[PDB]
Amino acid sequence: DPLVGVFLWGVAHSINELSQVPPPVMLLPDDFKASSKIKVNNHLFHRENLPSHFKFKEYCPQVFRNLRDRFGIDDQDYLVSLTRNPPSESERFLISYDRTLVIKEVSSEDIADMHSNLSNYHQYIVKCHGNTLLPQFLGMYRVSVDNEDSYMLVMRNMFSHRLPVHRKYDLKGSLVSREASDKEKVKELPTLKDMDFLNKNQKVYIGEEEKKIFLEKLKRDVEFLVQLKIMDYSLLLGIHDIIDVYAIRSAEGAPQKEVYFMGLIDILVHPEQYAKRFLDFITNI
Amino acid sequence: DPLVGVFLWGVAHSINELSQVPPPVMLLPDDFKASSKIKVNNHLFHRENLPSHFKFKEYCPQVFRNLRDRFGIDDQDYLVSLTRNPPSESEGRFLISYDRTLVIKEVSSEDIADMHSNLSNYHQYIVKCHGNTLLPQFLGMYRVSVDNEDSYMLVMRNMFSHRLPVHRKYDLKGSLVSREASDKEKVKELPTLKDMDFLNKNQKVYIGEEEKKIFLEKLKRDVEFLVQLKIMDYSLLLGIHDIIIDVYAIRSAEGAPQKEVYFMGLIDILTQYDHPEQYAKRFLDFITNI
Ligand SMILES: Cc1cc2c(Nc3ccc(S(C)(=O)=O)cc3)ncnc2s1
Ligand SMILES: Cc1cc2c(Nc3ccc(S(C)(=O)=O)cc3)ncnc2s1
Repeated sequence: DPLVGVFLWGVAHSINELSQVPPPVMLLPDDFKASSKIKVNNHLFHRENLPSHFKFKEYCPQVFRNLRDRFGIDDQDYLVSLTRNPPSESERFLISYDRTLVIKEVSSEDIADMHSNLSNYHQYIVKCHGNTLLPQFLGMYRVSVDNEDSYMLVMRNMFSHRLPVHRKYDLKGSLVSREASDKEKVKELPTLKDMDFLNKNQKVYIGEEEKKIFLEKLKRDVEFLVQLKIMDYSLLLGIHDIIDVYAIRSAEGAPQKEVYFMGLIDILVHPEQYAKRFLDFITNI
Repeated sequence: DPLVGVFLWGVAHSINELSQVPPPVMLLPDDFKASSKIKVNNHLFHRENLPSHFKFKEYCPQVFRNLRDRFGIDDQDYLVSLTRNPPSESEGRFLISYDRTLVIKEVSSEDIADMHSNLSNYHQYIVKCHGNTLLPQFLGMYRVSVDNEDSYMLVMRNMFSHRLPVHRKYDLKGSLVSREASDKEKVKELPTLKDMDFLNKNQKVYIGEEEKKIFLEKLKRDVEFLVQLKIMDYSLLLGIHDIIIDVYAIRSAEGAPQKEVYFMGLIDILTQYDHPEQYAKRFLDFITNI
């Protein structure tokens, strides 16, 4: 795919360009308004695994470099995860070969919304020291191949780098409890919803100590989302039946040995009401 | 200087891009029509050691990569020579690599257009003589772009020494009209002296018949090649190191009254018709008489 090639080329280019820039002791407000653009035009030269004409744009390289550092990701390991071996594809979504990272395509409007809140997000990551249930935004890019702009967003993978997820839920806490379609339920790993969760009498057995840490994190993250006037997010719930930042192991007493994976996902009826109902639903899980 | 920074950035970029491309078993005619262009536009980023806006163009990367190989220069050593340490600035726009193995000369857009028409003829010639020539060794051709100027840069193997300092310098043409270095020129540390200066100083090159035969055979072919391309107005660069690898160096003969190392190459080979046979014969009559 031309896009993945340009994307991998671009990540290698931007990290190498960053390798020359010393990291600043502080991010200035203009670093949130910053971008790096490269336009390649090869005439009769490279026609192999990479197109002759393309553009690549990295948004706020200083901001995302610092966010990576806060999330404990070295710039070199980030590059290796993304480029040493090709990423695998899902249904537009990719996972790094090592399963540590995830690359999601987003729209131009999603990028515009992400810019308005990038400073508020950075300030929040500083305050909670990278310890959050929110997506860890690691890179934001625009790849251009044959009059087609694709906006790519790199995030830490919420699911395991080794353990396979056996059951998947998208929890919202909506008053009208949504259900996965007939078409969805025939897949190997369907994304089940609230009504599916309730109908299956599913419970998460993690123990009061881990639950307290989880609920405190969630409450702040959701309060932060409400302050940004954000709604329609979900709790991604992954269950593994018997390096992982979002993983919580089954309590010693649990009737089933499981590893749960939980994070906030569609963060791009008013916000206050969304949150209370959201938090009421996953507190009862 | 923004230009040197963009140039060094670009050389590092193009060599790394070349490091991914397997070298072809043969150069196709399109490789002589080829180029690599990169346009950078950084907004509210960098601002230290490099410009926010710039363009870099490498002409015929496959042709110049192969020419380097023929001249026995590995792509990695070429990159190190040019970028590990900054090049020193001489006079024109002319730079020398830190290690003194390479030389970078600014040229004009017309010079580049002339160089393209003859790049295939030059490559064919280098193949025939196995990189053993008195001509400049063209290693890279680039166009560096900044806010108010487009600069065409040409990398060549340095004709002078990488260790030994040149004590006397000549630009020999064999011109019917007397060529002499000006008053202003002669007050410099290393003036470029000309034909009349050479003759007035009763200058001689003491090399020995064996080395002279190799030199004159090389020169005759190179000049025949230049004439075939309708080229004239070239010069023989003569460098003399007075005694207390260099490709163009020839040491003094055992019999010589002075121990010296001479450095000789063909240099202003970009001029054409707008007569070459007459130029060549007049020129060769002059340099054989040394
Ligand atoms: C199964 C998995 C999904 C997933 C995921 N999804 C996701 C994150 C953020 C957003 S956004 C840009 O709208 O905030 C949207 C989707 N992110 C990390 N790991 C995993 S694993
Ligand atoms: C003192 C020195 C000059 C010099 C030199 N000059 C030069 C070569 C080629 C041309 S061109 C593009 O018109 O062919 C013009 C000038 N080239 C290599 N080493 C040295 S050392």
